[PDB]
Amino acid sequence: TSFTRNIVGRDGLCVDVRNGYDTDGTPLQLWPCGTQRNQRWTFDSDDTIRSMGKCMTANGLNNGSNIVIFNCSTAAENAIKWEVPIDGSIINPSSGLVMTAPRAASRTILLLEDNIYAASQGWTVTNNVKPIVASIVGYKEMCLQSNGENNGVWMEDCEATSLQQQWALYGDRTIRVNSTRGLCVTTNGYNSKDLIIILKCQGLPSQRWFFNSDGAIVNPKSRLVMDVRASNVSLREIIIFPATGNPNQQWVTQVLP
Ligand SMILES: *[C@@H]1O[C@H](CO)[C@@H](O[C@@H]2O[C@H](CO)[C@@H](O[C@@H]3O[C@H](CO[C@H]4O[C@H](CO)[C@@H](O)[C@H](O)[C@@H]4O)[C@@H](O)[C@H](O[C@H]4O[C@H](CO)[C@@H](O)[C@H](O)[C@@H]4O)[C@@H]3O[C@@H]3OC[C@@H](O)[C@H](O)[C@H]3O)[C@H](O)[C@H]2NC(C)=O)[C@H](O[C@@H]2O[C@@H](C)[C@@H](O)[C@@H](O)[C@@H]2O)[C@H]1NC(C)=O
Ligand SMILES: *[C@@H]1O[C@H](CO)[C@@H](O[C@@H]2O[C@H](CO)[C@@H](O)[C@H](O)[C@H]2NC(C)=O)[C@H](O[C@@H]2O[C@@H](C)[C@@H](O)[C@@H](O)[C@@H]2O)[C@H]1NC(C)=O
Ligand SMILES: *[C@@H]1O[C@H](CO)[C@@H](O[C@@H]2O[C@H](CO)[C@@H](O)[C@H](O)[C@H]2NC(C)=O)[C@H](O)[C@H]1NC(C)=O
Ligand SMILES: *[C@@H]1O[C@H](CO)[C@@H](O)[C@H](O[C@@H]2O[C@@H](C)[C@@H](O)[C@@H](O)[C@@H]2O)[C@H]1NC(C)=O
Repeated sequence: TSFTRNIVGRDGLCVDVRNGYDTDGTPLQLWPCGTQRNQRWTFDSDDTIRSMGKCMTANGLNNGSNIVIFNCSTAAENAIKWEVPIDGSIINPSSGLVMTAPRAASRTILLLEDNIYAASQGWTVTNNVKPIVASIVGYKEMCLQSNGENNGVWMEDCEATSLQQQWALYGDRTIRVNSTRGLCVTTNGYNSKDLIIILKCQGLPSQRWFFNSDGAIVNPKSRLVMDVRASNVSLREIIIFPATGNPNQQWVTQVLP
């Protein structure tokens, strides 16, 4: 069984076989999303990921290796098999390494690296290649709000016209300021009680998030979750904290018109 999708990652750019060339060994790169065949990836039961009839292929199996296009039958079986874990990683199970966009720019070549749960290692397999713009509603049915670069995020009464309450949910599993998409919801550290702020997107593990099945927003590296500090909205502090199941750790996205 198979299905075809784009693969969206860092900065909303897509996995692209350079200029539609399919010569074995051509590096895969980031490029703005489109519908051309060199961004259309077919996922099959054999765990291959194919474009133009050739495979997404690990050029070697150690950290820092290139990912390239390659003839499926002549490439090593270990090099051409991939899985897609629920948290947005794309993993080569033979090596345990994960697909990585080591820099943000278009034309960045993609690498296989040790998983560090970086935003540079988050991907979304989808035909919708535009970020989803949403409100993020939490404790006391208030809305998460941005308050400028380098400042804390916090909760306020929802307002449909408030630009500061609008979030672009990018394919790399980042949560961006919708009006200023170079800025990311960022934990200022990986320890319990570290503050959530807005910082320039830099592909960091502190900028990667996962909306889990329990209503939590999880930072995969820390394992900790977004938390309205001390269940007190007047503190105007959102932190990471261990998952407790409490209402101050529950969030829902609401798509905006
Ligand atoms: C798993 O594989 C990963 C991908 O290869 C490894 O990550 C790389 O590790 C490289 C080091 O081995 C690292 O390269 C160096 O990066 C230095 C910093 O560059 C940044 O900052 C610069 C400003 O100061 C800026 O210009 C850059 O754009 C970067 O933002 C850089 O200074 C180093 O260059 C010095 O030394 C070289 C000599 O080798 C000089 O040529 C250079 O002028 C300068 O004097 C160096 O850059 C590399 O230089 C050689 C060139 O061929 C390379 O292309 C160039 O990158 C590189 O940044 C990262 N890449 C990524 C994606 O992170 C990873 O290594 C580890 O993790 C990194 C972050 C680092 O902490 C390493 O020490 C860790 O080992 C691998 N994992 C493991 C466990 O090995
Ligand atoms: C919830 O957050 C509020 C903002 O920090 C707290 O109010 C502040 O409490 C301070 C005590 O450390 C006190 O000096 C301040 O006067 C007060 N207000 C501001 C704007 O700083 C609040 O503290 C308690 O609850 C409210 C209802 C007030 O009665 C306070 O005086 C209480 O100490 C925080 N705590 C709770 C549990 O609500
Ligand atoms: C979120 O930000 C986006 C991107 O800036 C806004 O979408 C743009 O809006 C203008 C006016 O409608 C359009 O001309 C552009 O084509 C849009 N750009 C992109 C990149 O799609 C949008 O208004 C913002 N707010 C919401 C609720 O999405
Ligand atoms: C991968 O390499 C093998 C052997 O070196 C080629 O036979 C493949 O050729 C392709 O598949 C066969 C079925 C035939 O239709 C041929 O015309 C195709 O090009 C090659 N695979 C590709 C996609 O280049």
